[PDB]
Amino acid sequence: GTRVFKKADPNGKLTVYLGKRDFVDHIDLVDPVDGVVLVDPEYLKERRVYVTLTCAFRYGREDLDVLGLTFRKDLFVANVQSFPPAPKPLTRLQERLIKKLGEHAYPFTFEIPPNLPCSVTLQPGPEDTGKACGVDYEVKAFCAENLEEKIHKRNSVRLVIRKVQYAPERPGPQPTAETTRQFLMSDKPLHLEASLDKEIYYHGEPISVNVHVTNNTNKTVKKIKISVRQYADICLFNTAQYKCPVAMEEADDTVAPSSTFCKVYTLDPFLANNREKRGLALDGKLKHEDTNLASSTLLREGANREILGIIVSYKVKVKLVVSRSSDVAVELPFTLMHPKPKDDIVFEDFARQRL
Ligand SMILES: [Ba+2]
Ligand SMILES: [Ba+2]
Ligand SMILES: [Ba+2]
Repeated sequence: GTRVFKKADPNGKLTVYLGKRDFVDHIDLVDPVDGVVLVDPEYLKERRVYVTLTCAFRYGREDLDVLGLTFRKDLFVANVQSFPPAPKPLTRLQERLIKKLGEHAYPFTFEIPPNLPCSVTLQPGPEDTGKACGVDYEVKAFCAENLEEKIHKRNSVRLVIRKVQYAPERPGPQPTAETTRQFLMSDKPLHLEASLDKEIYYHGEPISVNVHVTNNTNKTVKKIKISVRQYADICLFNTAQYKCPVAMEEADDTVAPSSTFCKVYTLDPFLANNREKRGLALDGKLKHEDTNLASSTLLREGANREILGIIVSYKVKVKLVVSRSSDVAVELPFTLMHPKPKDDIVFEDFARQRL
C-alpha cells in the first residue's frame, strides 16, 4: 500500500509524519524530507510550531546526553515555521496527508545538502564504551514562541532519519589488478595477482576475487587467506584509526614450486555475520534490523575531510602463506554502497524494527 511513518510527543499534542525513514544520497542530489505535522490549537494558544533538521557528529557514551561528558558538533541545521505557514510547491504525499488529517495539518520540507556525511555509527565495544561516536540526522518538531527560548525535551518530537549513500556503477573497464612480486630465498620471484569483478558493491552482494599466482620459486604456498577489511578514521573529537575484518576465508589450497595457480574466491561481507565484533562502523544502530555496514565515504575532489566525522573505506586482502614461513599479500580497494530502493494511506510507528 502507501506506507507513512508517524511519531507523537508524550502529551499527544504534536505528531510528525514522514513518508520514508531513509533518504537516499545520490551524488548530485538527495531525497527531499517532505513531512506534515499535526498540531492542537488549544495547546498552541499563543505559540508557533517549528521543525528543525539537524546533522550532528556525536562523541561519547551513546546513552548519555549531558554537558562535559558528551561532545556534539552541528554539521548542518535548518529551521522551518510550520504554523503560521507563510509559504515552494508541495509534494503529492504532503497534500494527501493534509487532506486526510484535516485543517490542523501543516507541511514542512527540508533539502539536505549533498556534501554532508551519511548516517554512520561506530560501536567500539564493552571495554571502551566512551569512544562511541557517529553522525546522526534528527527531525525535531516543537512548540515555541521563537527559536531562541529553551524547549522541554518531552514538549518536542524527535525522529532520527538516515541519509544513505547510493552510487551507480561505472560503464568503464573492469577494476585494475594489483600485483606483487617477492623473492623467498629464490633466484626468481613469487608473483601474486588479485582483482575484483566489480568496482562498486552493494550491501548483501557477494564479492568475487580472482587470484592468480605464478610461483617461480622452490617454496610452496601452504594456505591462501582472503578477507575484506574495514578501515574507519575518526576525525573530529578524538583522532583514531580502526581496522576490522568483516569477512574471512582460509583456503587450504596449495601452490606447488614452479607452478601457476588461478582460482576465483567469493566471500560474503555482511553485517549478519558480524553481530559480535566491535570497533566497527555501521550505517545505523546495532539494535535495528535495517542497519548494515557503513557505506564507503565519498571523498569529493578537494573537499573538507574533517567536517565528515568518520571516513570509512574497504579493501579485499589476499595473503599467501609460504612454507618454511613468510607471507605475500596484496590489497584491493572497492566501494560499498547502499542498494537502490527499487490508493489509501496506512500509518505506522517511525520506530525502526528491533532485532
Ligand atoms: Ba474545528
Ligand atoms: Ba603493487
Ligand atoms: Ba564462499
